[PDB]
Amino acid sequence: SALNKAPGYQDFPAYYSDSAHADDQVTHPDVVVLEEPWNGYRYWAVYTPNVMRISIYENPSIVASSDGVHWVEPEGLSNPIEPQPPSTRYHNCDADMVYNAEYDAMMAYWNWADDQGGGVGAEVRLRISYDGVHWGVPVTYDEMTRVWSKPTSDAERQVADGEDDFITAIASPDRYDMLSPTIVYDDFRDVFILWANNTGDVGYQNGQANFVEMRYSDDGITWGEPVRVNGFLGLDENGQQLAPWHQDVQYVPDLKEFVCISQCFAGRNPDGSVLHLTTSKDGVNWEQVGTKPLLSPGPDGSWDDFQIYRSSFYYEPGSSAGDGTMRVWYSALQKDTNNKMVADSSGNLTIQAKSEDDRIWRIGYAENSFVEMMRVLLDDPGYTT
Ligand SMILES: C[C@@H]1O[C@@H](O[C@@H]2[C@@H](O[C@H]3O[C@H](CO)[C@H](O)[C@H](O)[C@H]3O)[C@@H](O)[C@@H](CO)O[C@H]2O)[C@@H](O)[C@H](O)[C@@H]1O
Ligand SMILES: [Ca+2]
Ligand SMILES: [Ca+2]
Ligand SMILES: [Ca+2]
Ligand SMILES: [Ca+2]
Repeated sequence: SALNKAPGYQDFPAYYSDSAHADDQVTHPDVVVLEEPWNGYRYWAVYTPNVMRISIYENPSIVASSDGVHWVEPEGLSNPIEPQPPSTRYHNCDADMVYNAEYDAMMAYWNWADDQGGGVGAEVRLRISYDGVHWGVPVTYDEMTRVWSKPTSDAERQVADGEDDFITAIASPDRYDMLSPTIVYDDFRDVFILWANNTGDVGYQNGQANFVEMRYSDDGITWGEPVRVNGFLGLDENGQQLAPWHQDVQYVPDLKEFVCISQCFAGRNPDGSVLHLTTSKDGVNWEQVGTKPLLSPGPDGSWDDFQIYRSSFYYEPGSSAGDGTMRVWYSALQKDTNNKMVADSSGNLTIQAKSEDDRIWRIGYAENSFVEMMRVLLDDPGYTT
């Protein structure tokens, strides 16, 4: 196996309470792993609750951990960090978070859509935090200039964190052309990079017409014009082209390259999607690693038996160069779940799925040696970095 899935899944809290849906359904994690603790913890994650049929609960939420396994809501934090929309016309999705070393602050991005055709389109929005508890607009950010000035005291390391306290990073008049934004700070060129999937004004059924675009920014706040990446995905084991749905990118210093885990598909839409691995020296020009999937749905009846959904990763360096560990927080869905018993996070059959749970959404974990992963992907038992 390219990655070894951990048994069960991880417990993430979801704020919602809805009688027609099992609690604590969640997707699309984005994890930040640090060398040293930030506001008490070395692991920070943003994620969104989600259920079938209604997207209104899909609101950026934060947890922290000391281990990447057991997640807690920091003391004083109220999830979601971005409020529930006022109606089902609108929904949030697709969170991704970066640690900004210069400001010693987290930058949490997400996608907001007006889903009404002929509506206003969509936006990539941003809330920043200094303390891990309050997420919003820095008090030394000037909305007129869009400049985030570095704090010059502890008192300036504060945010406004009300319901309207976000930054619009990007706007588009189409609804679905900036899906799954993923941000990396390139410390060579000294620029923020954001990759997103362009599904036009169509979305989930756009399919093989999907393509990824990148944008550049000096600060992470104001972004330039998009340009298409090249070579993002390749052929699968049948020789069939893969198309993007959702993705996470990392710059990996130990590998001297950008690495991306892509939730992708060979058919008409992301049903049954798998993960593939793709890499790039520059962020622009990519090549898929092997023909084989990095992660696939589990067997019938498993919590991940429908599709693998958007996943986040960290390359943990080893003691030797080029010999690290791939750590993957993967989201997934189970099919055919209405009124059925489903697994808890320990893998025990203790949860009753509810009447409108057509599927169940959870976040779990998988891991492998980077070298062993590459050996499986490339069908090369002797690969070494
Ligand atoms: C309930 C329904 O939910 C959303 O549509 C889902 C769709 O959601 C994904 O794709 C749309 C674009 O088509 C957005 O990017 C979402 O952030 C994605 O999660 C898929 O799940 C398809 C699967 O068949 O089902 C649609 O109903 C939302 O766009 C709708 O407005 C509505 O809220
Ligand atoms: Ca999404
Ligand atoms: Ca990320
Ligand atoms: Ca091209
Ligand atoms: Ca190609």
